[PDB]
Amino acid sequence: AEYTLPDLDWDYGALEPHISGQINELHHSKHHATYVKGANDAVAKLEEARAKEDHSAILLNEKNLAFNLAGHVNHTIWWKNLSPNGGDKPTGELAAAIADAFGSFDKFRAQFHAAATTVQGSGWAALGWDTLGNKLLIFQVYDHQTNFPLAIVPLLLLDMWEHAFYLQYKNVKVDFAKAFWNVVNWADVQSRYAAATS
Amino acid sequence: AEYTLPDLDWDYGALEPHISGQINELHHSKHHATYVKGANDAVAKLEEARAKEDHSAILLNEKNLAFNLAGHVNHTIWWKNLSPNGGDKPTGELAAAIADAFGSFDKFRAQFHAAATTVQGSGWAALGWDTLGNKLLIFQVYDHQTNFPLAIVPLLLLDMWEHAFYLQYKNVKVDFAKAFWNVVNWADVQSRYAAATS
Amino acid sequence: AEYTLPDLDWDYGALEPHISGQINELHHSKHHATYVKGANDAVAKLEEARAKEDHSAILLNEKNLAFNLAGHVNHTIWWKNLSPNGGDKPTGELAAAIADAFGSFDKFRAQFHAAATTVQGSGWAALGWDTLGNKLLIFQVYDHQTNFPLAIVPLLLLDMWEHAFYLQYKNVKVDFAKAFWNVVNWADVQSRYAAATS
Amino acid sequence: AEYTLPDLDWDYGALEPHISGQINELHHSKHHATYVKGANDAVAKLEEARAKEDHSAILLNEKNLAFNLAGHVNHTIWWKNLSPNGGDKPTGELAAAIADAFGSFDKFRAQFHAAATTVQGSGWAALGWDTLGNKLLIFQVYDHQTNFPLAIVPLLLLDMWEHAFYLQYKNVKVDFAKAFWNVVNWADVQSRYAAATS
Ligand SMILES: [Fe+3]
Ligand SMILES: [Fe+3]
Ligand SMILES: [Fe+3]
Ligand SMILES: [Fe+3]
Repeated sequence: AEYTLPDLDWDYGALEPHISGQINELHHSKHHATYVKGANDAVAKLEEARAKEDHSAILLNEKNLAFNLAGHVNHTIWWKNLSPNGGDKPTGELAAAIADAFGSFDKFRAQFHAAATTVQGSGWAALGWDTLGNKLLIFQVYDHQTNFPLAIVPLLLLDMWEHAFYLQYKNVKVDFAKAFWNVVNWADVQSRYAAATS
Repeated sequence: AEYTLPDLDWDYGALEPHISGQINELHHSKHHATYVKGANDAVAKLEEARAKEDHSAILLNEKNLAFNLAGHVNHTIWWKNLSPNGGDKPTGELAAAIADAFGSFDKFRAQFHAAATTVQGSGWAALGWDTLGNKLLIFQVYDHQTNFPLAIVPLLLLDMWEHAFYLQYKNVKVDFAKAFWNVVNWADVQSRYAAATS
Repeated sequence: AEYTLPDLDWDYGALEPHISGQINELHHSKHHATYVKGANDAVAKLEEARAKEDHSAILLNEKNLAFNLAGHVNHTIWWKNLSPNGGDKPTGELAAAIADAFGSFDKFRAQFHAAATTVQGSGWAALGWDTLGNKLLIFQVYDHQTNFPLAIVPLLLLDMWEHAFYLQYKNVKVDFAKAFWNVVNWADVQSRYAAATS
Repeated sequence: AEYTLPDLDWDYGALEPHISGQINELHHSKHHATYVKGANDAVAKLEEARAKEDHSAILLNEKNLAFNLAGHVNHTIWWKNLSPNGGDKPTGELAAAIADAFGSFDKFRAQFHAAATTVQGSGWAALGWDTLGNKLLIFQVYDHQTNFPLAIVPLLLLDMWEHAFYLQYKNVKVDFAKAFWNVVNWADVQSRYAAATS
């Protein structure tokens, strides 16, 4: 069926003071909803093109599909990766997986922090699992859909688009990237990891 | 372990006359091998950065990782999607899946053909499965890693980079895009689809 | 010599209420300054590479050069295109140039408004002059350096990166794109145009 | 008026054996002509949108305009930068300009060679003049329109898209990048430079 805006598992102001409730409400209710609507529209426009047998706008359609679907995919994961009862460090299989792939938790954190804070434009930092070579890798994503391979399964993501922190941290993106550690939902990341290696 | 260049399941000239053996040997033995080496190098450079605690080149490293890993992922699938005993049309669950998602096999073929022939630069046409909305979608990929969402599982891909057809078809990319139908390995696409919906 | 942060021709709060003084001070003193420093650094890193005869980081260097130099170029023009004693409509040669290239001033405004409000990520709307075909064209620029040809001379630009309006207009980018008309410095655009056609 | 395919100042096979006549004829008569037609079409589609007051396809239109106009601009310069009576080294003001901006002619050549051979996809190496900081810089351009600032004036360009060398050099792009030095038309580069600093 249609793409739908997911409900949050917590109240908008539940992440304060790391992420303000004013940001969570605009981010959720305005930005995310838009990508949901844009993905729904792109799918519909592609159905119409097929019906009318006219693909003169294929480049635009495939671009709208990709951009909005990725916005949609990315924020859906973001809301799940976040929690009021979060923070701390990972435990168990993930904790071992991460120390083995990055050296240590701290070494993973510094690479993820550098990937998140050096984007030249809108982007995200992403922890994903490569099915091909069976490794945990960090990716720096441009906008929502560029700079990563096909078939990677996302585990943890950090939204580095300006709207994610501007009202609260203004231009100091590093402070925002550091506060994030406090609200990560490791239960969720652990779960995704289990699925990905299954 | 390391990324490795896969072996082909057929002789280089087994796809003639649709794809020449001269192209398959350069494509496999030179282009693909390079991406394999580049992915192996990027992984190694990221290990070194972690060791020396220096991420001043993070943007370059994450870009090399993404580009080569995607080149690697993309060609690995390409070789499997191809066969001497191929062509014809899909059968069974896939055949029904495709008619249901695109209208008909022919309607799917025209959209894939338009996506493949309208790239403005290097790119590919890709048939993938969206886990989020549980739909089969076509994506137009730029280079190897741009213009699609995270977590999509690739089913069929058509290499539209110039090196894929230049020696044989020269600038007539449409003739190459049409000959491709003759060598598609539907057994492989079917298999990927089963896995993806499992 | 070195790239330098230009001085404004007006006080930070001189554009209120269309653009808040709080935005002008962060935008100028923090964002722009950064691009100035990044361009200065890239030029220096390229000199070092030449000296040590090592271009293993050429892709990174050319990317840093391009991104920061463009950020620098773009904001430098932005500050000049803005004025407290601005707004209204163009007059003279430009006014005729624009009606001739776009139909009418209003038709130019609607295209520029659509280009500015539909970017999928960070970007700008840009009015430039094509030396090759001697025409005035509108370009939609991605980030600071993508999606336009070489040798185009920029006349008017509208900053659509989130930091340009977020604190004041939040997600309502269209209201920001509409307020801009009130502070455009047509004297400046006219001047650039004369130079470009000279 | 309309964009038009320029005539060459030499016969297609005049650059042998560095660049084959078979490549020059496909490159000129097929690839370039296409960009000319695409630019002419984009300009026309934008006029229609203005007339019908409908900019629902603005993103596509501005992308087609940019891509084809840049293809057009880039190849037009390429044909001029090439000559049968070329090669050797620059002389006079340019020769001094280049040694001053890069160290030496050889140091300029190695950077340009690295920029040309490391593109990850279609691209070009470009020698341009920055009006803002009054410096000669090298840019690595992605496709035809990305990765450089507005207002730069192009002086020398090297086409690194596969179609530029594939038939002759196959995957050995470095040999092609080295043969180019033999056919550069320094008279042309000198001329552009004079204009740019005027
Ligand atoms: Fe966001
Ligand atoms: Fe290929
Ligand atoms: Fe800005
Ligand atoms: Fe070319």
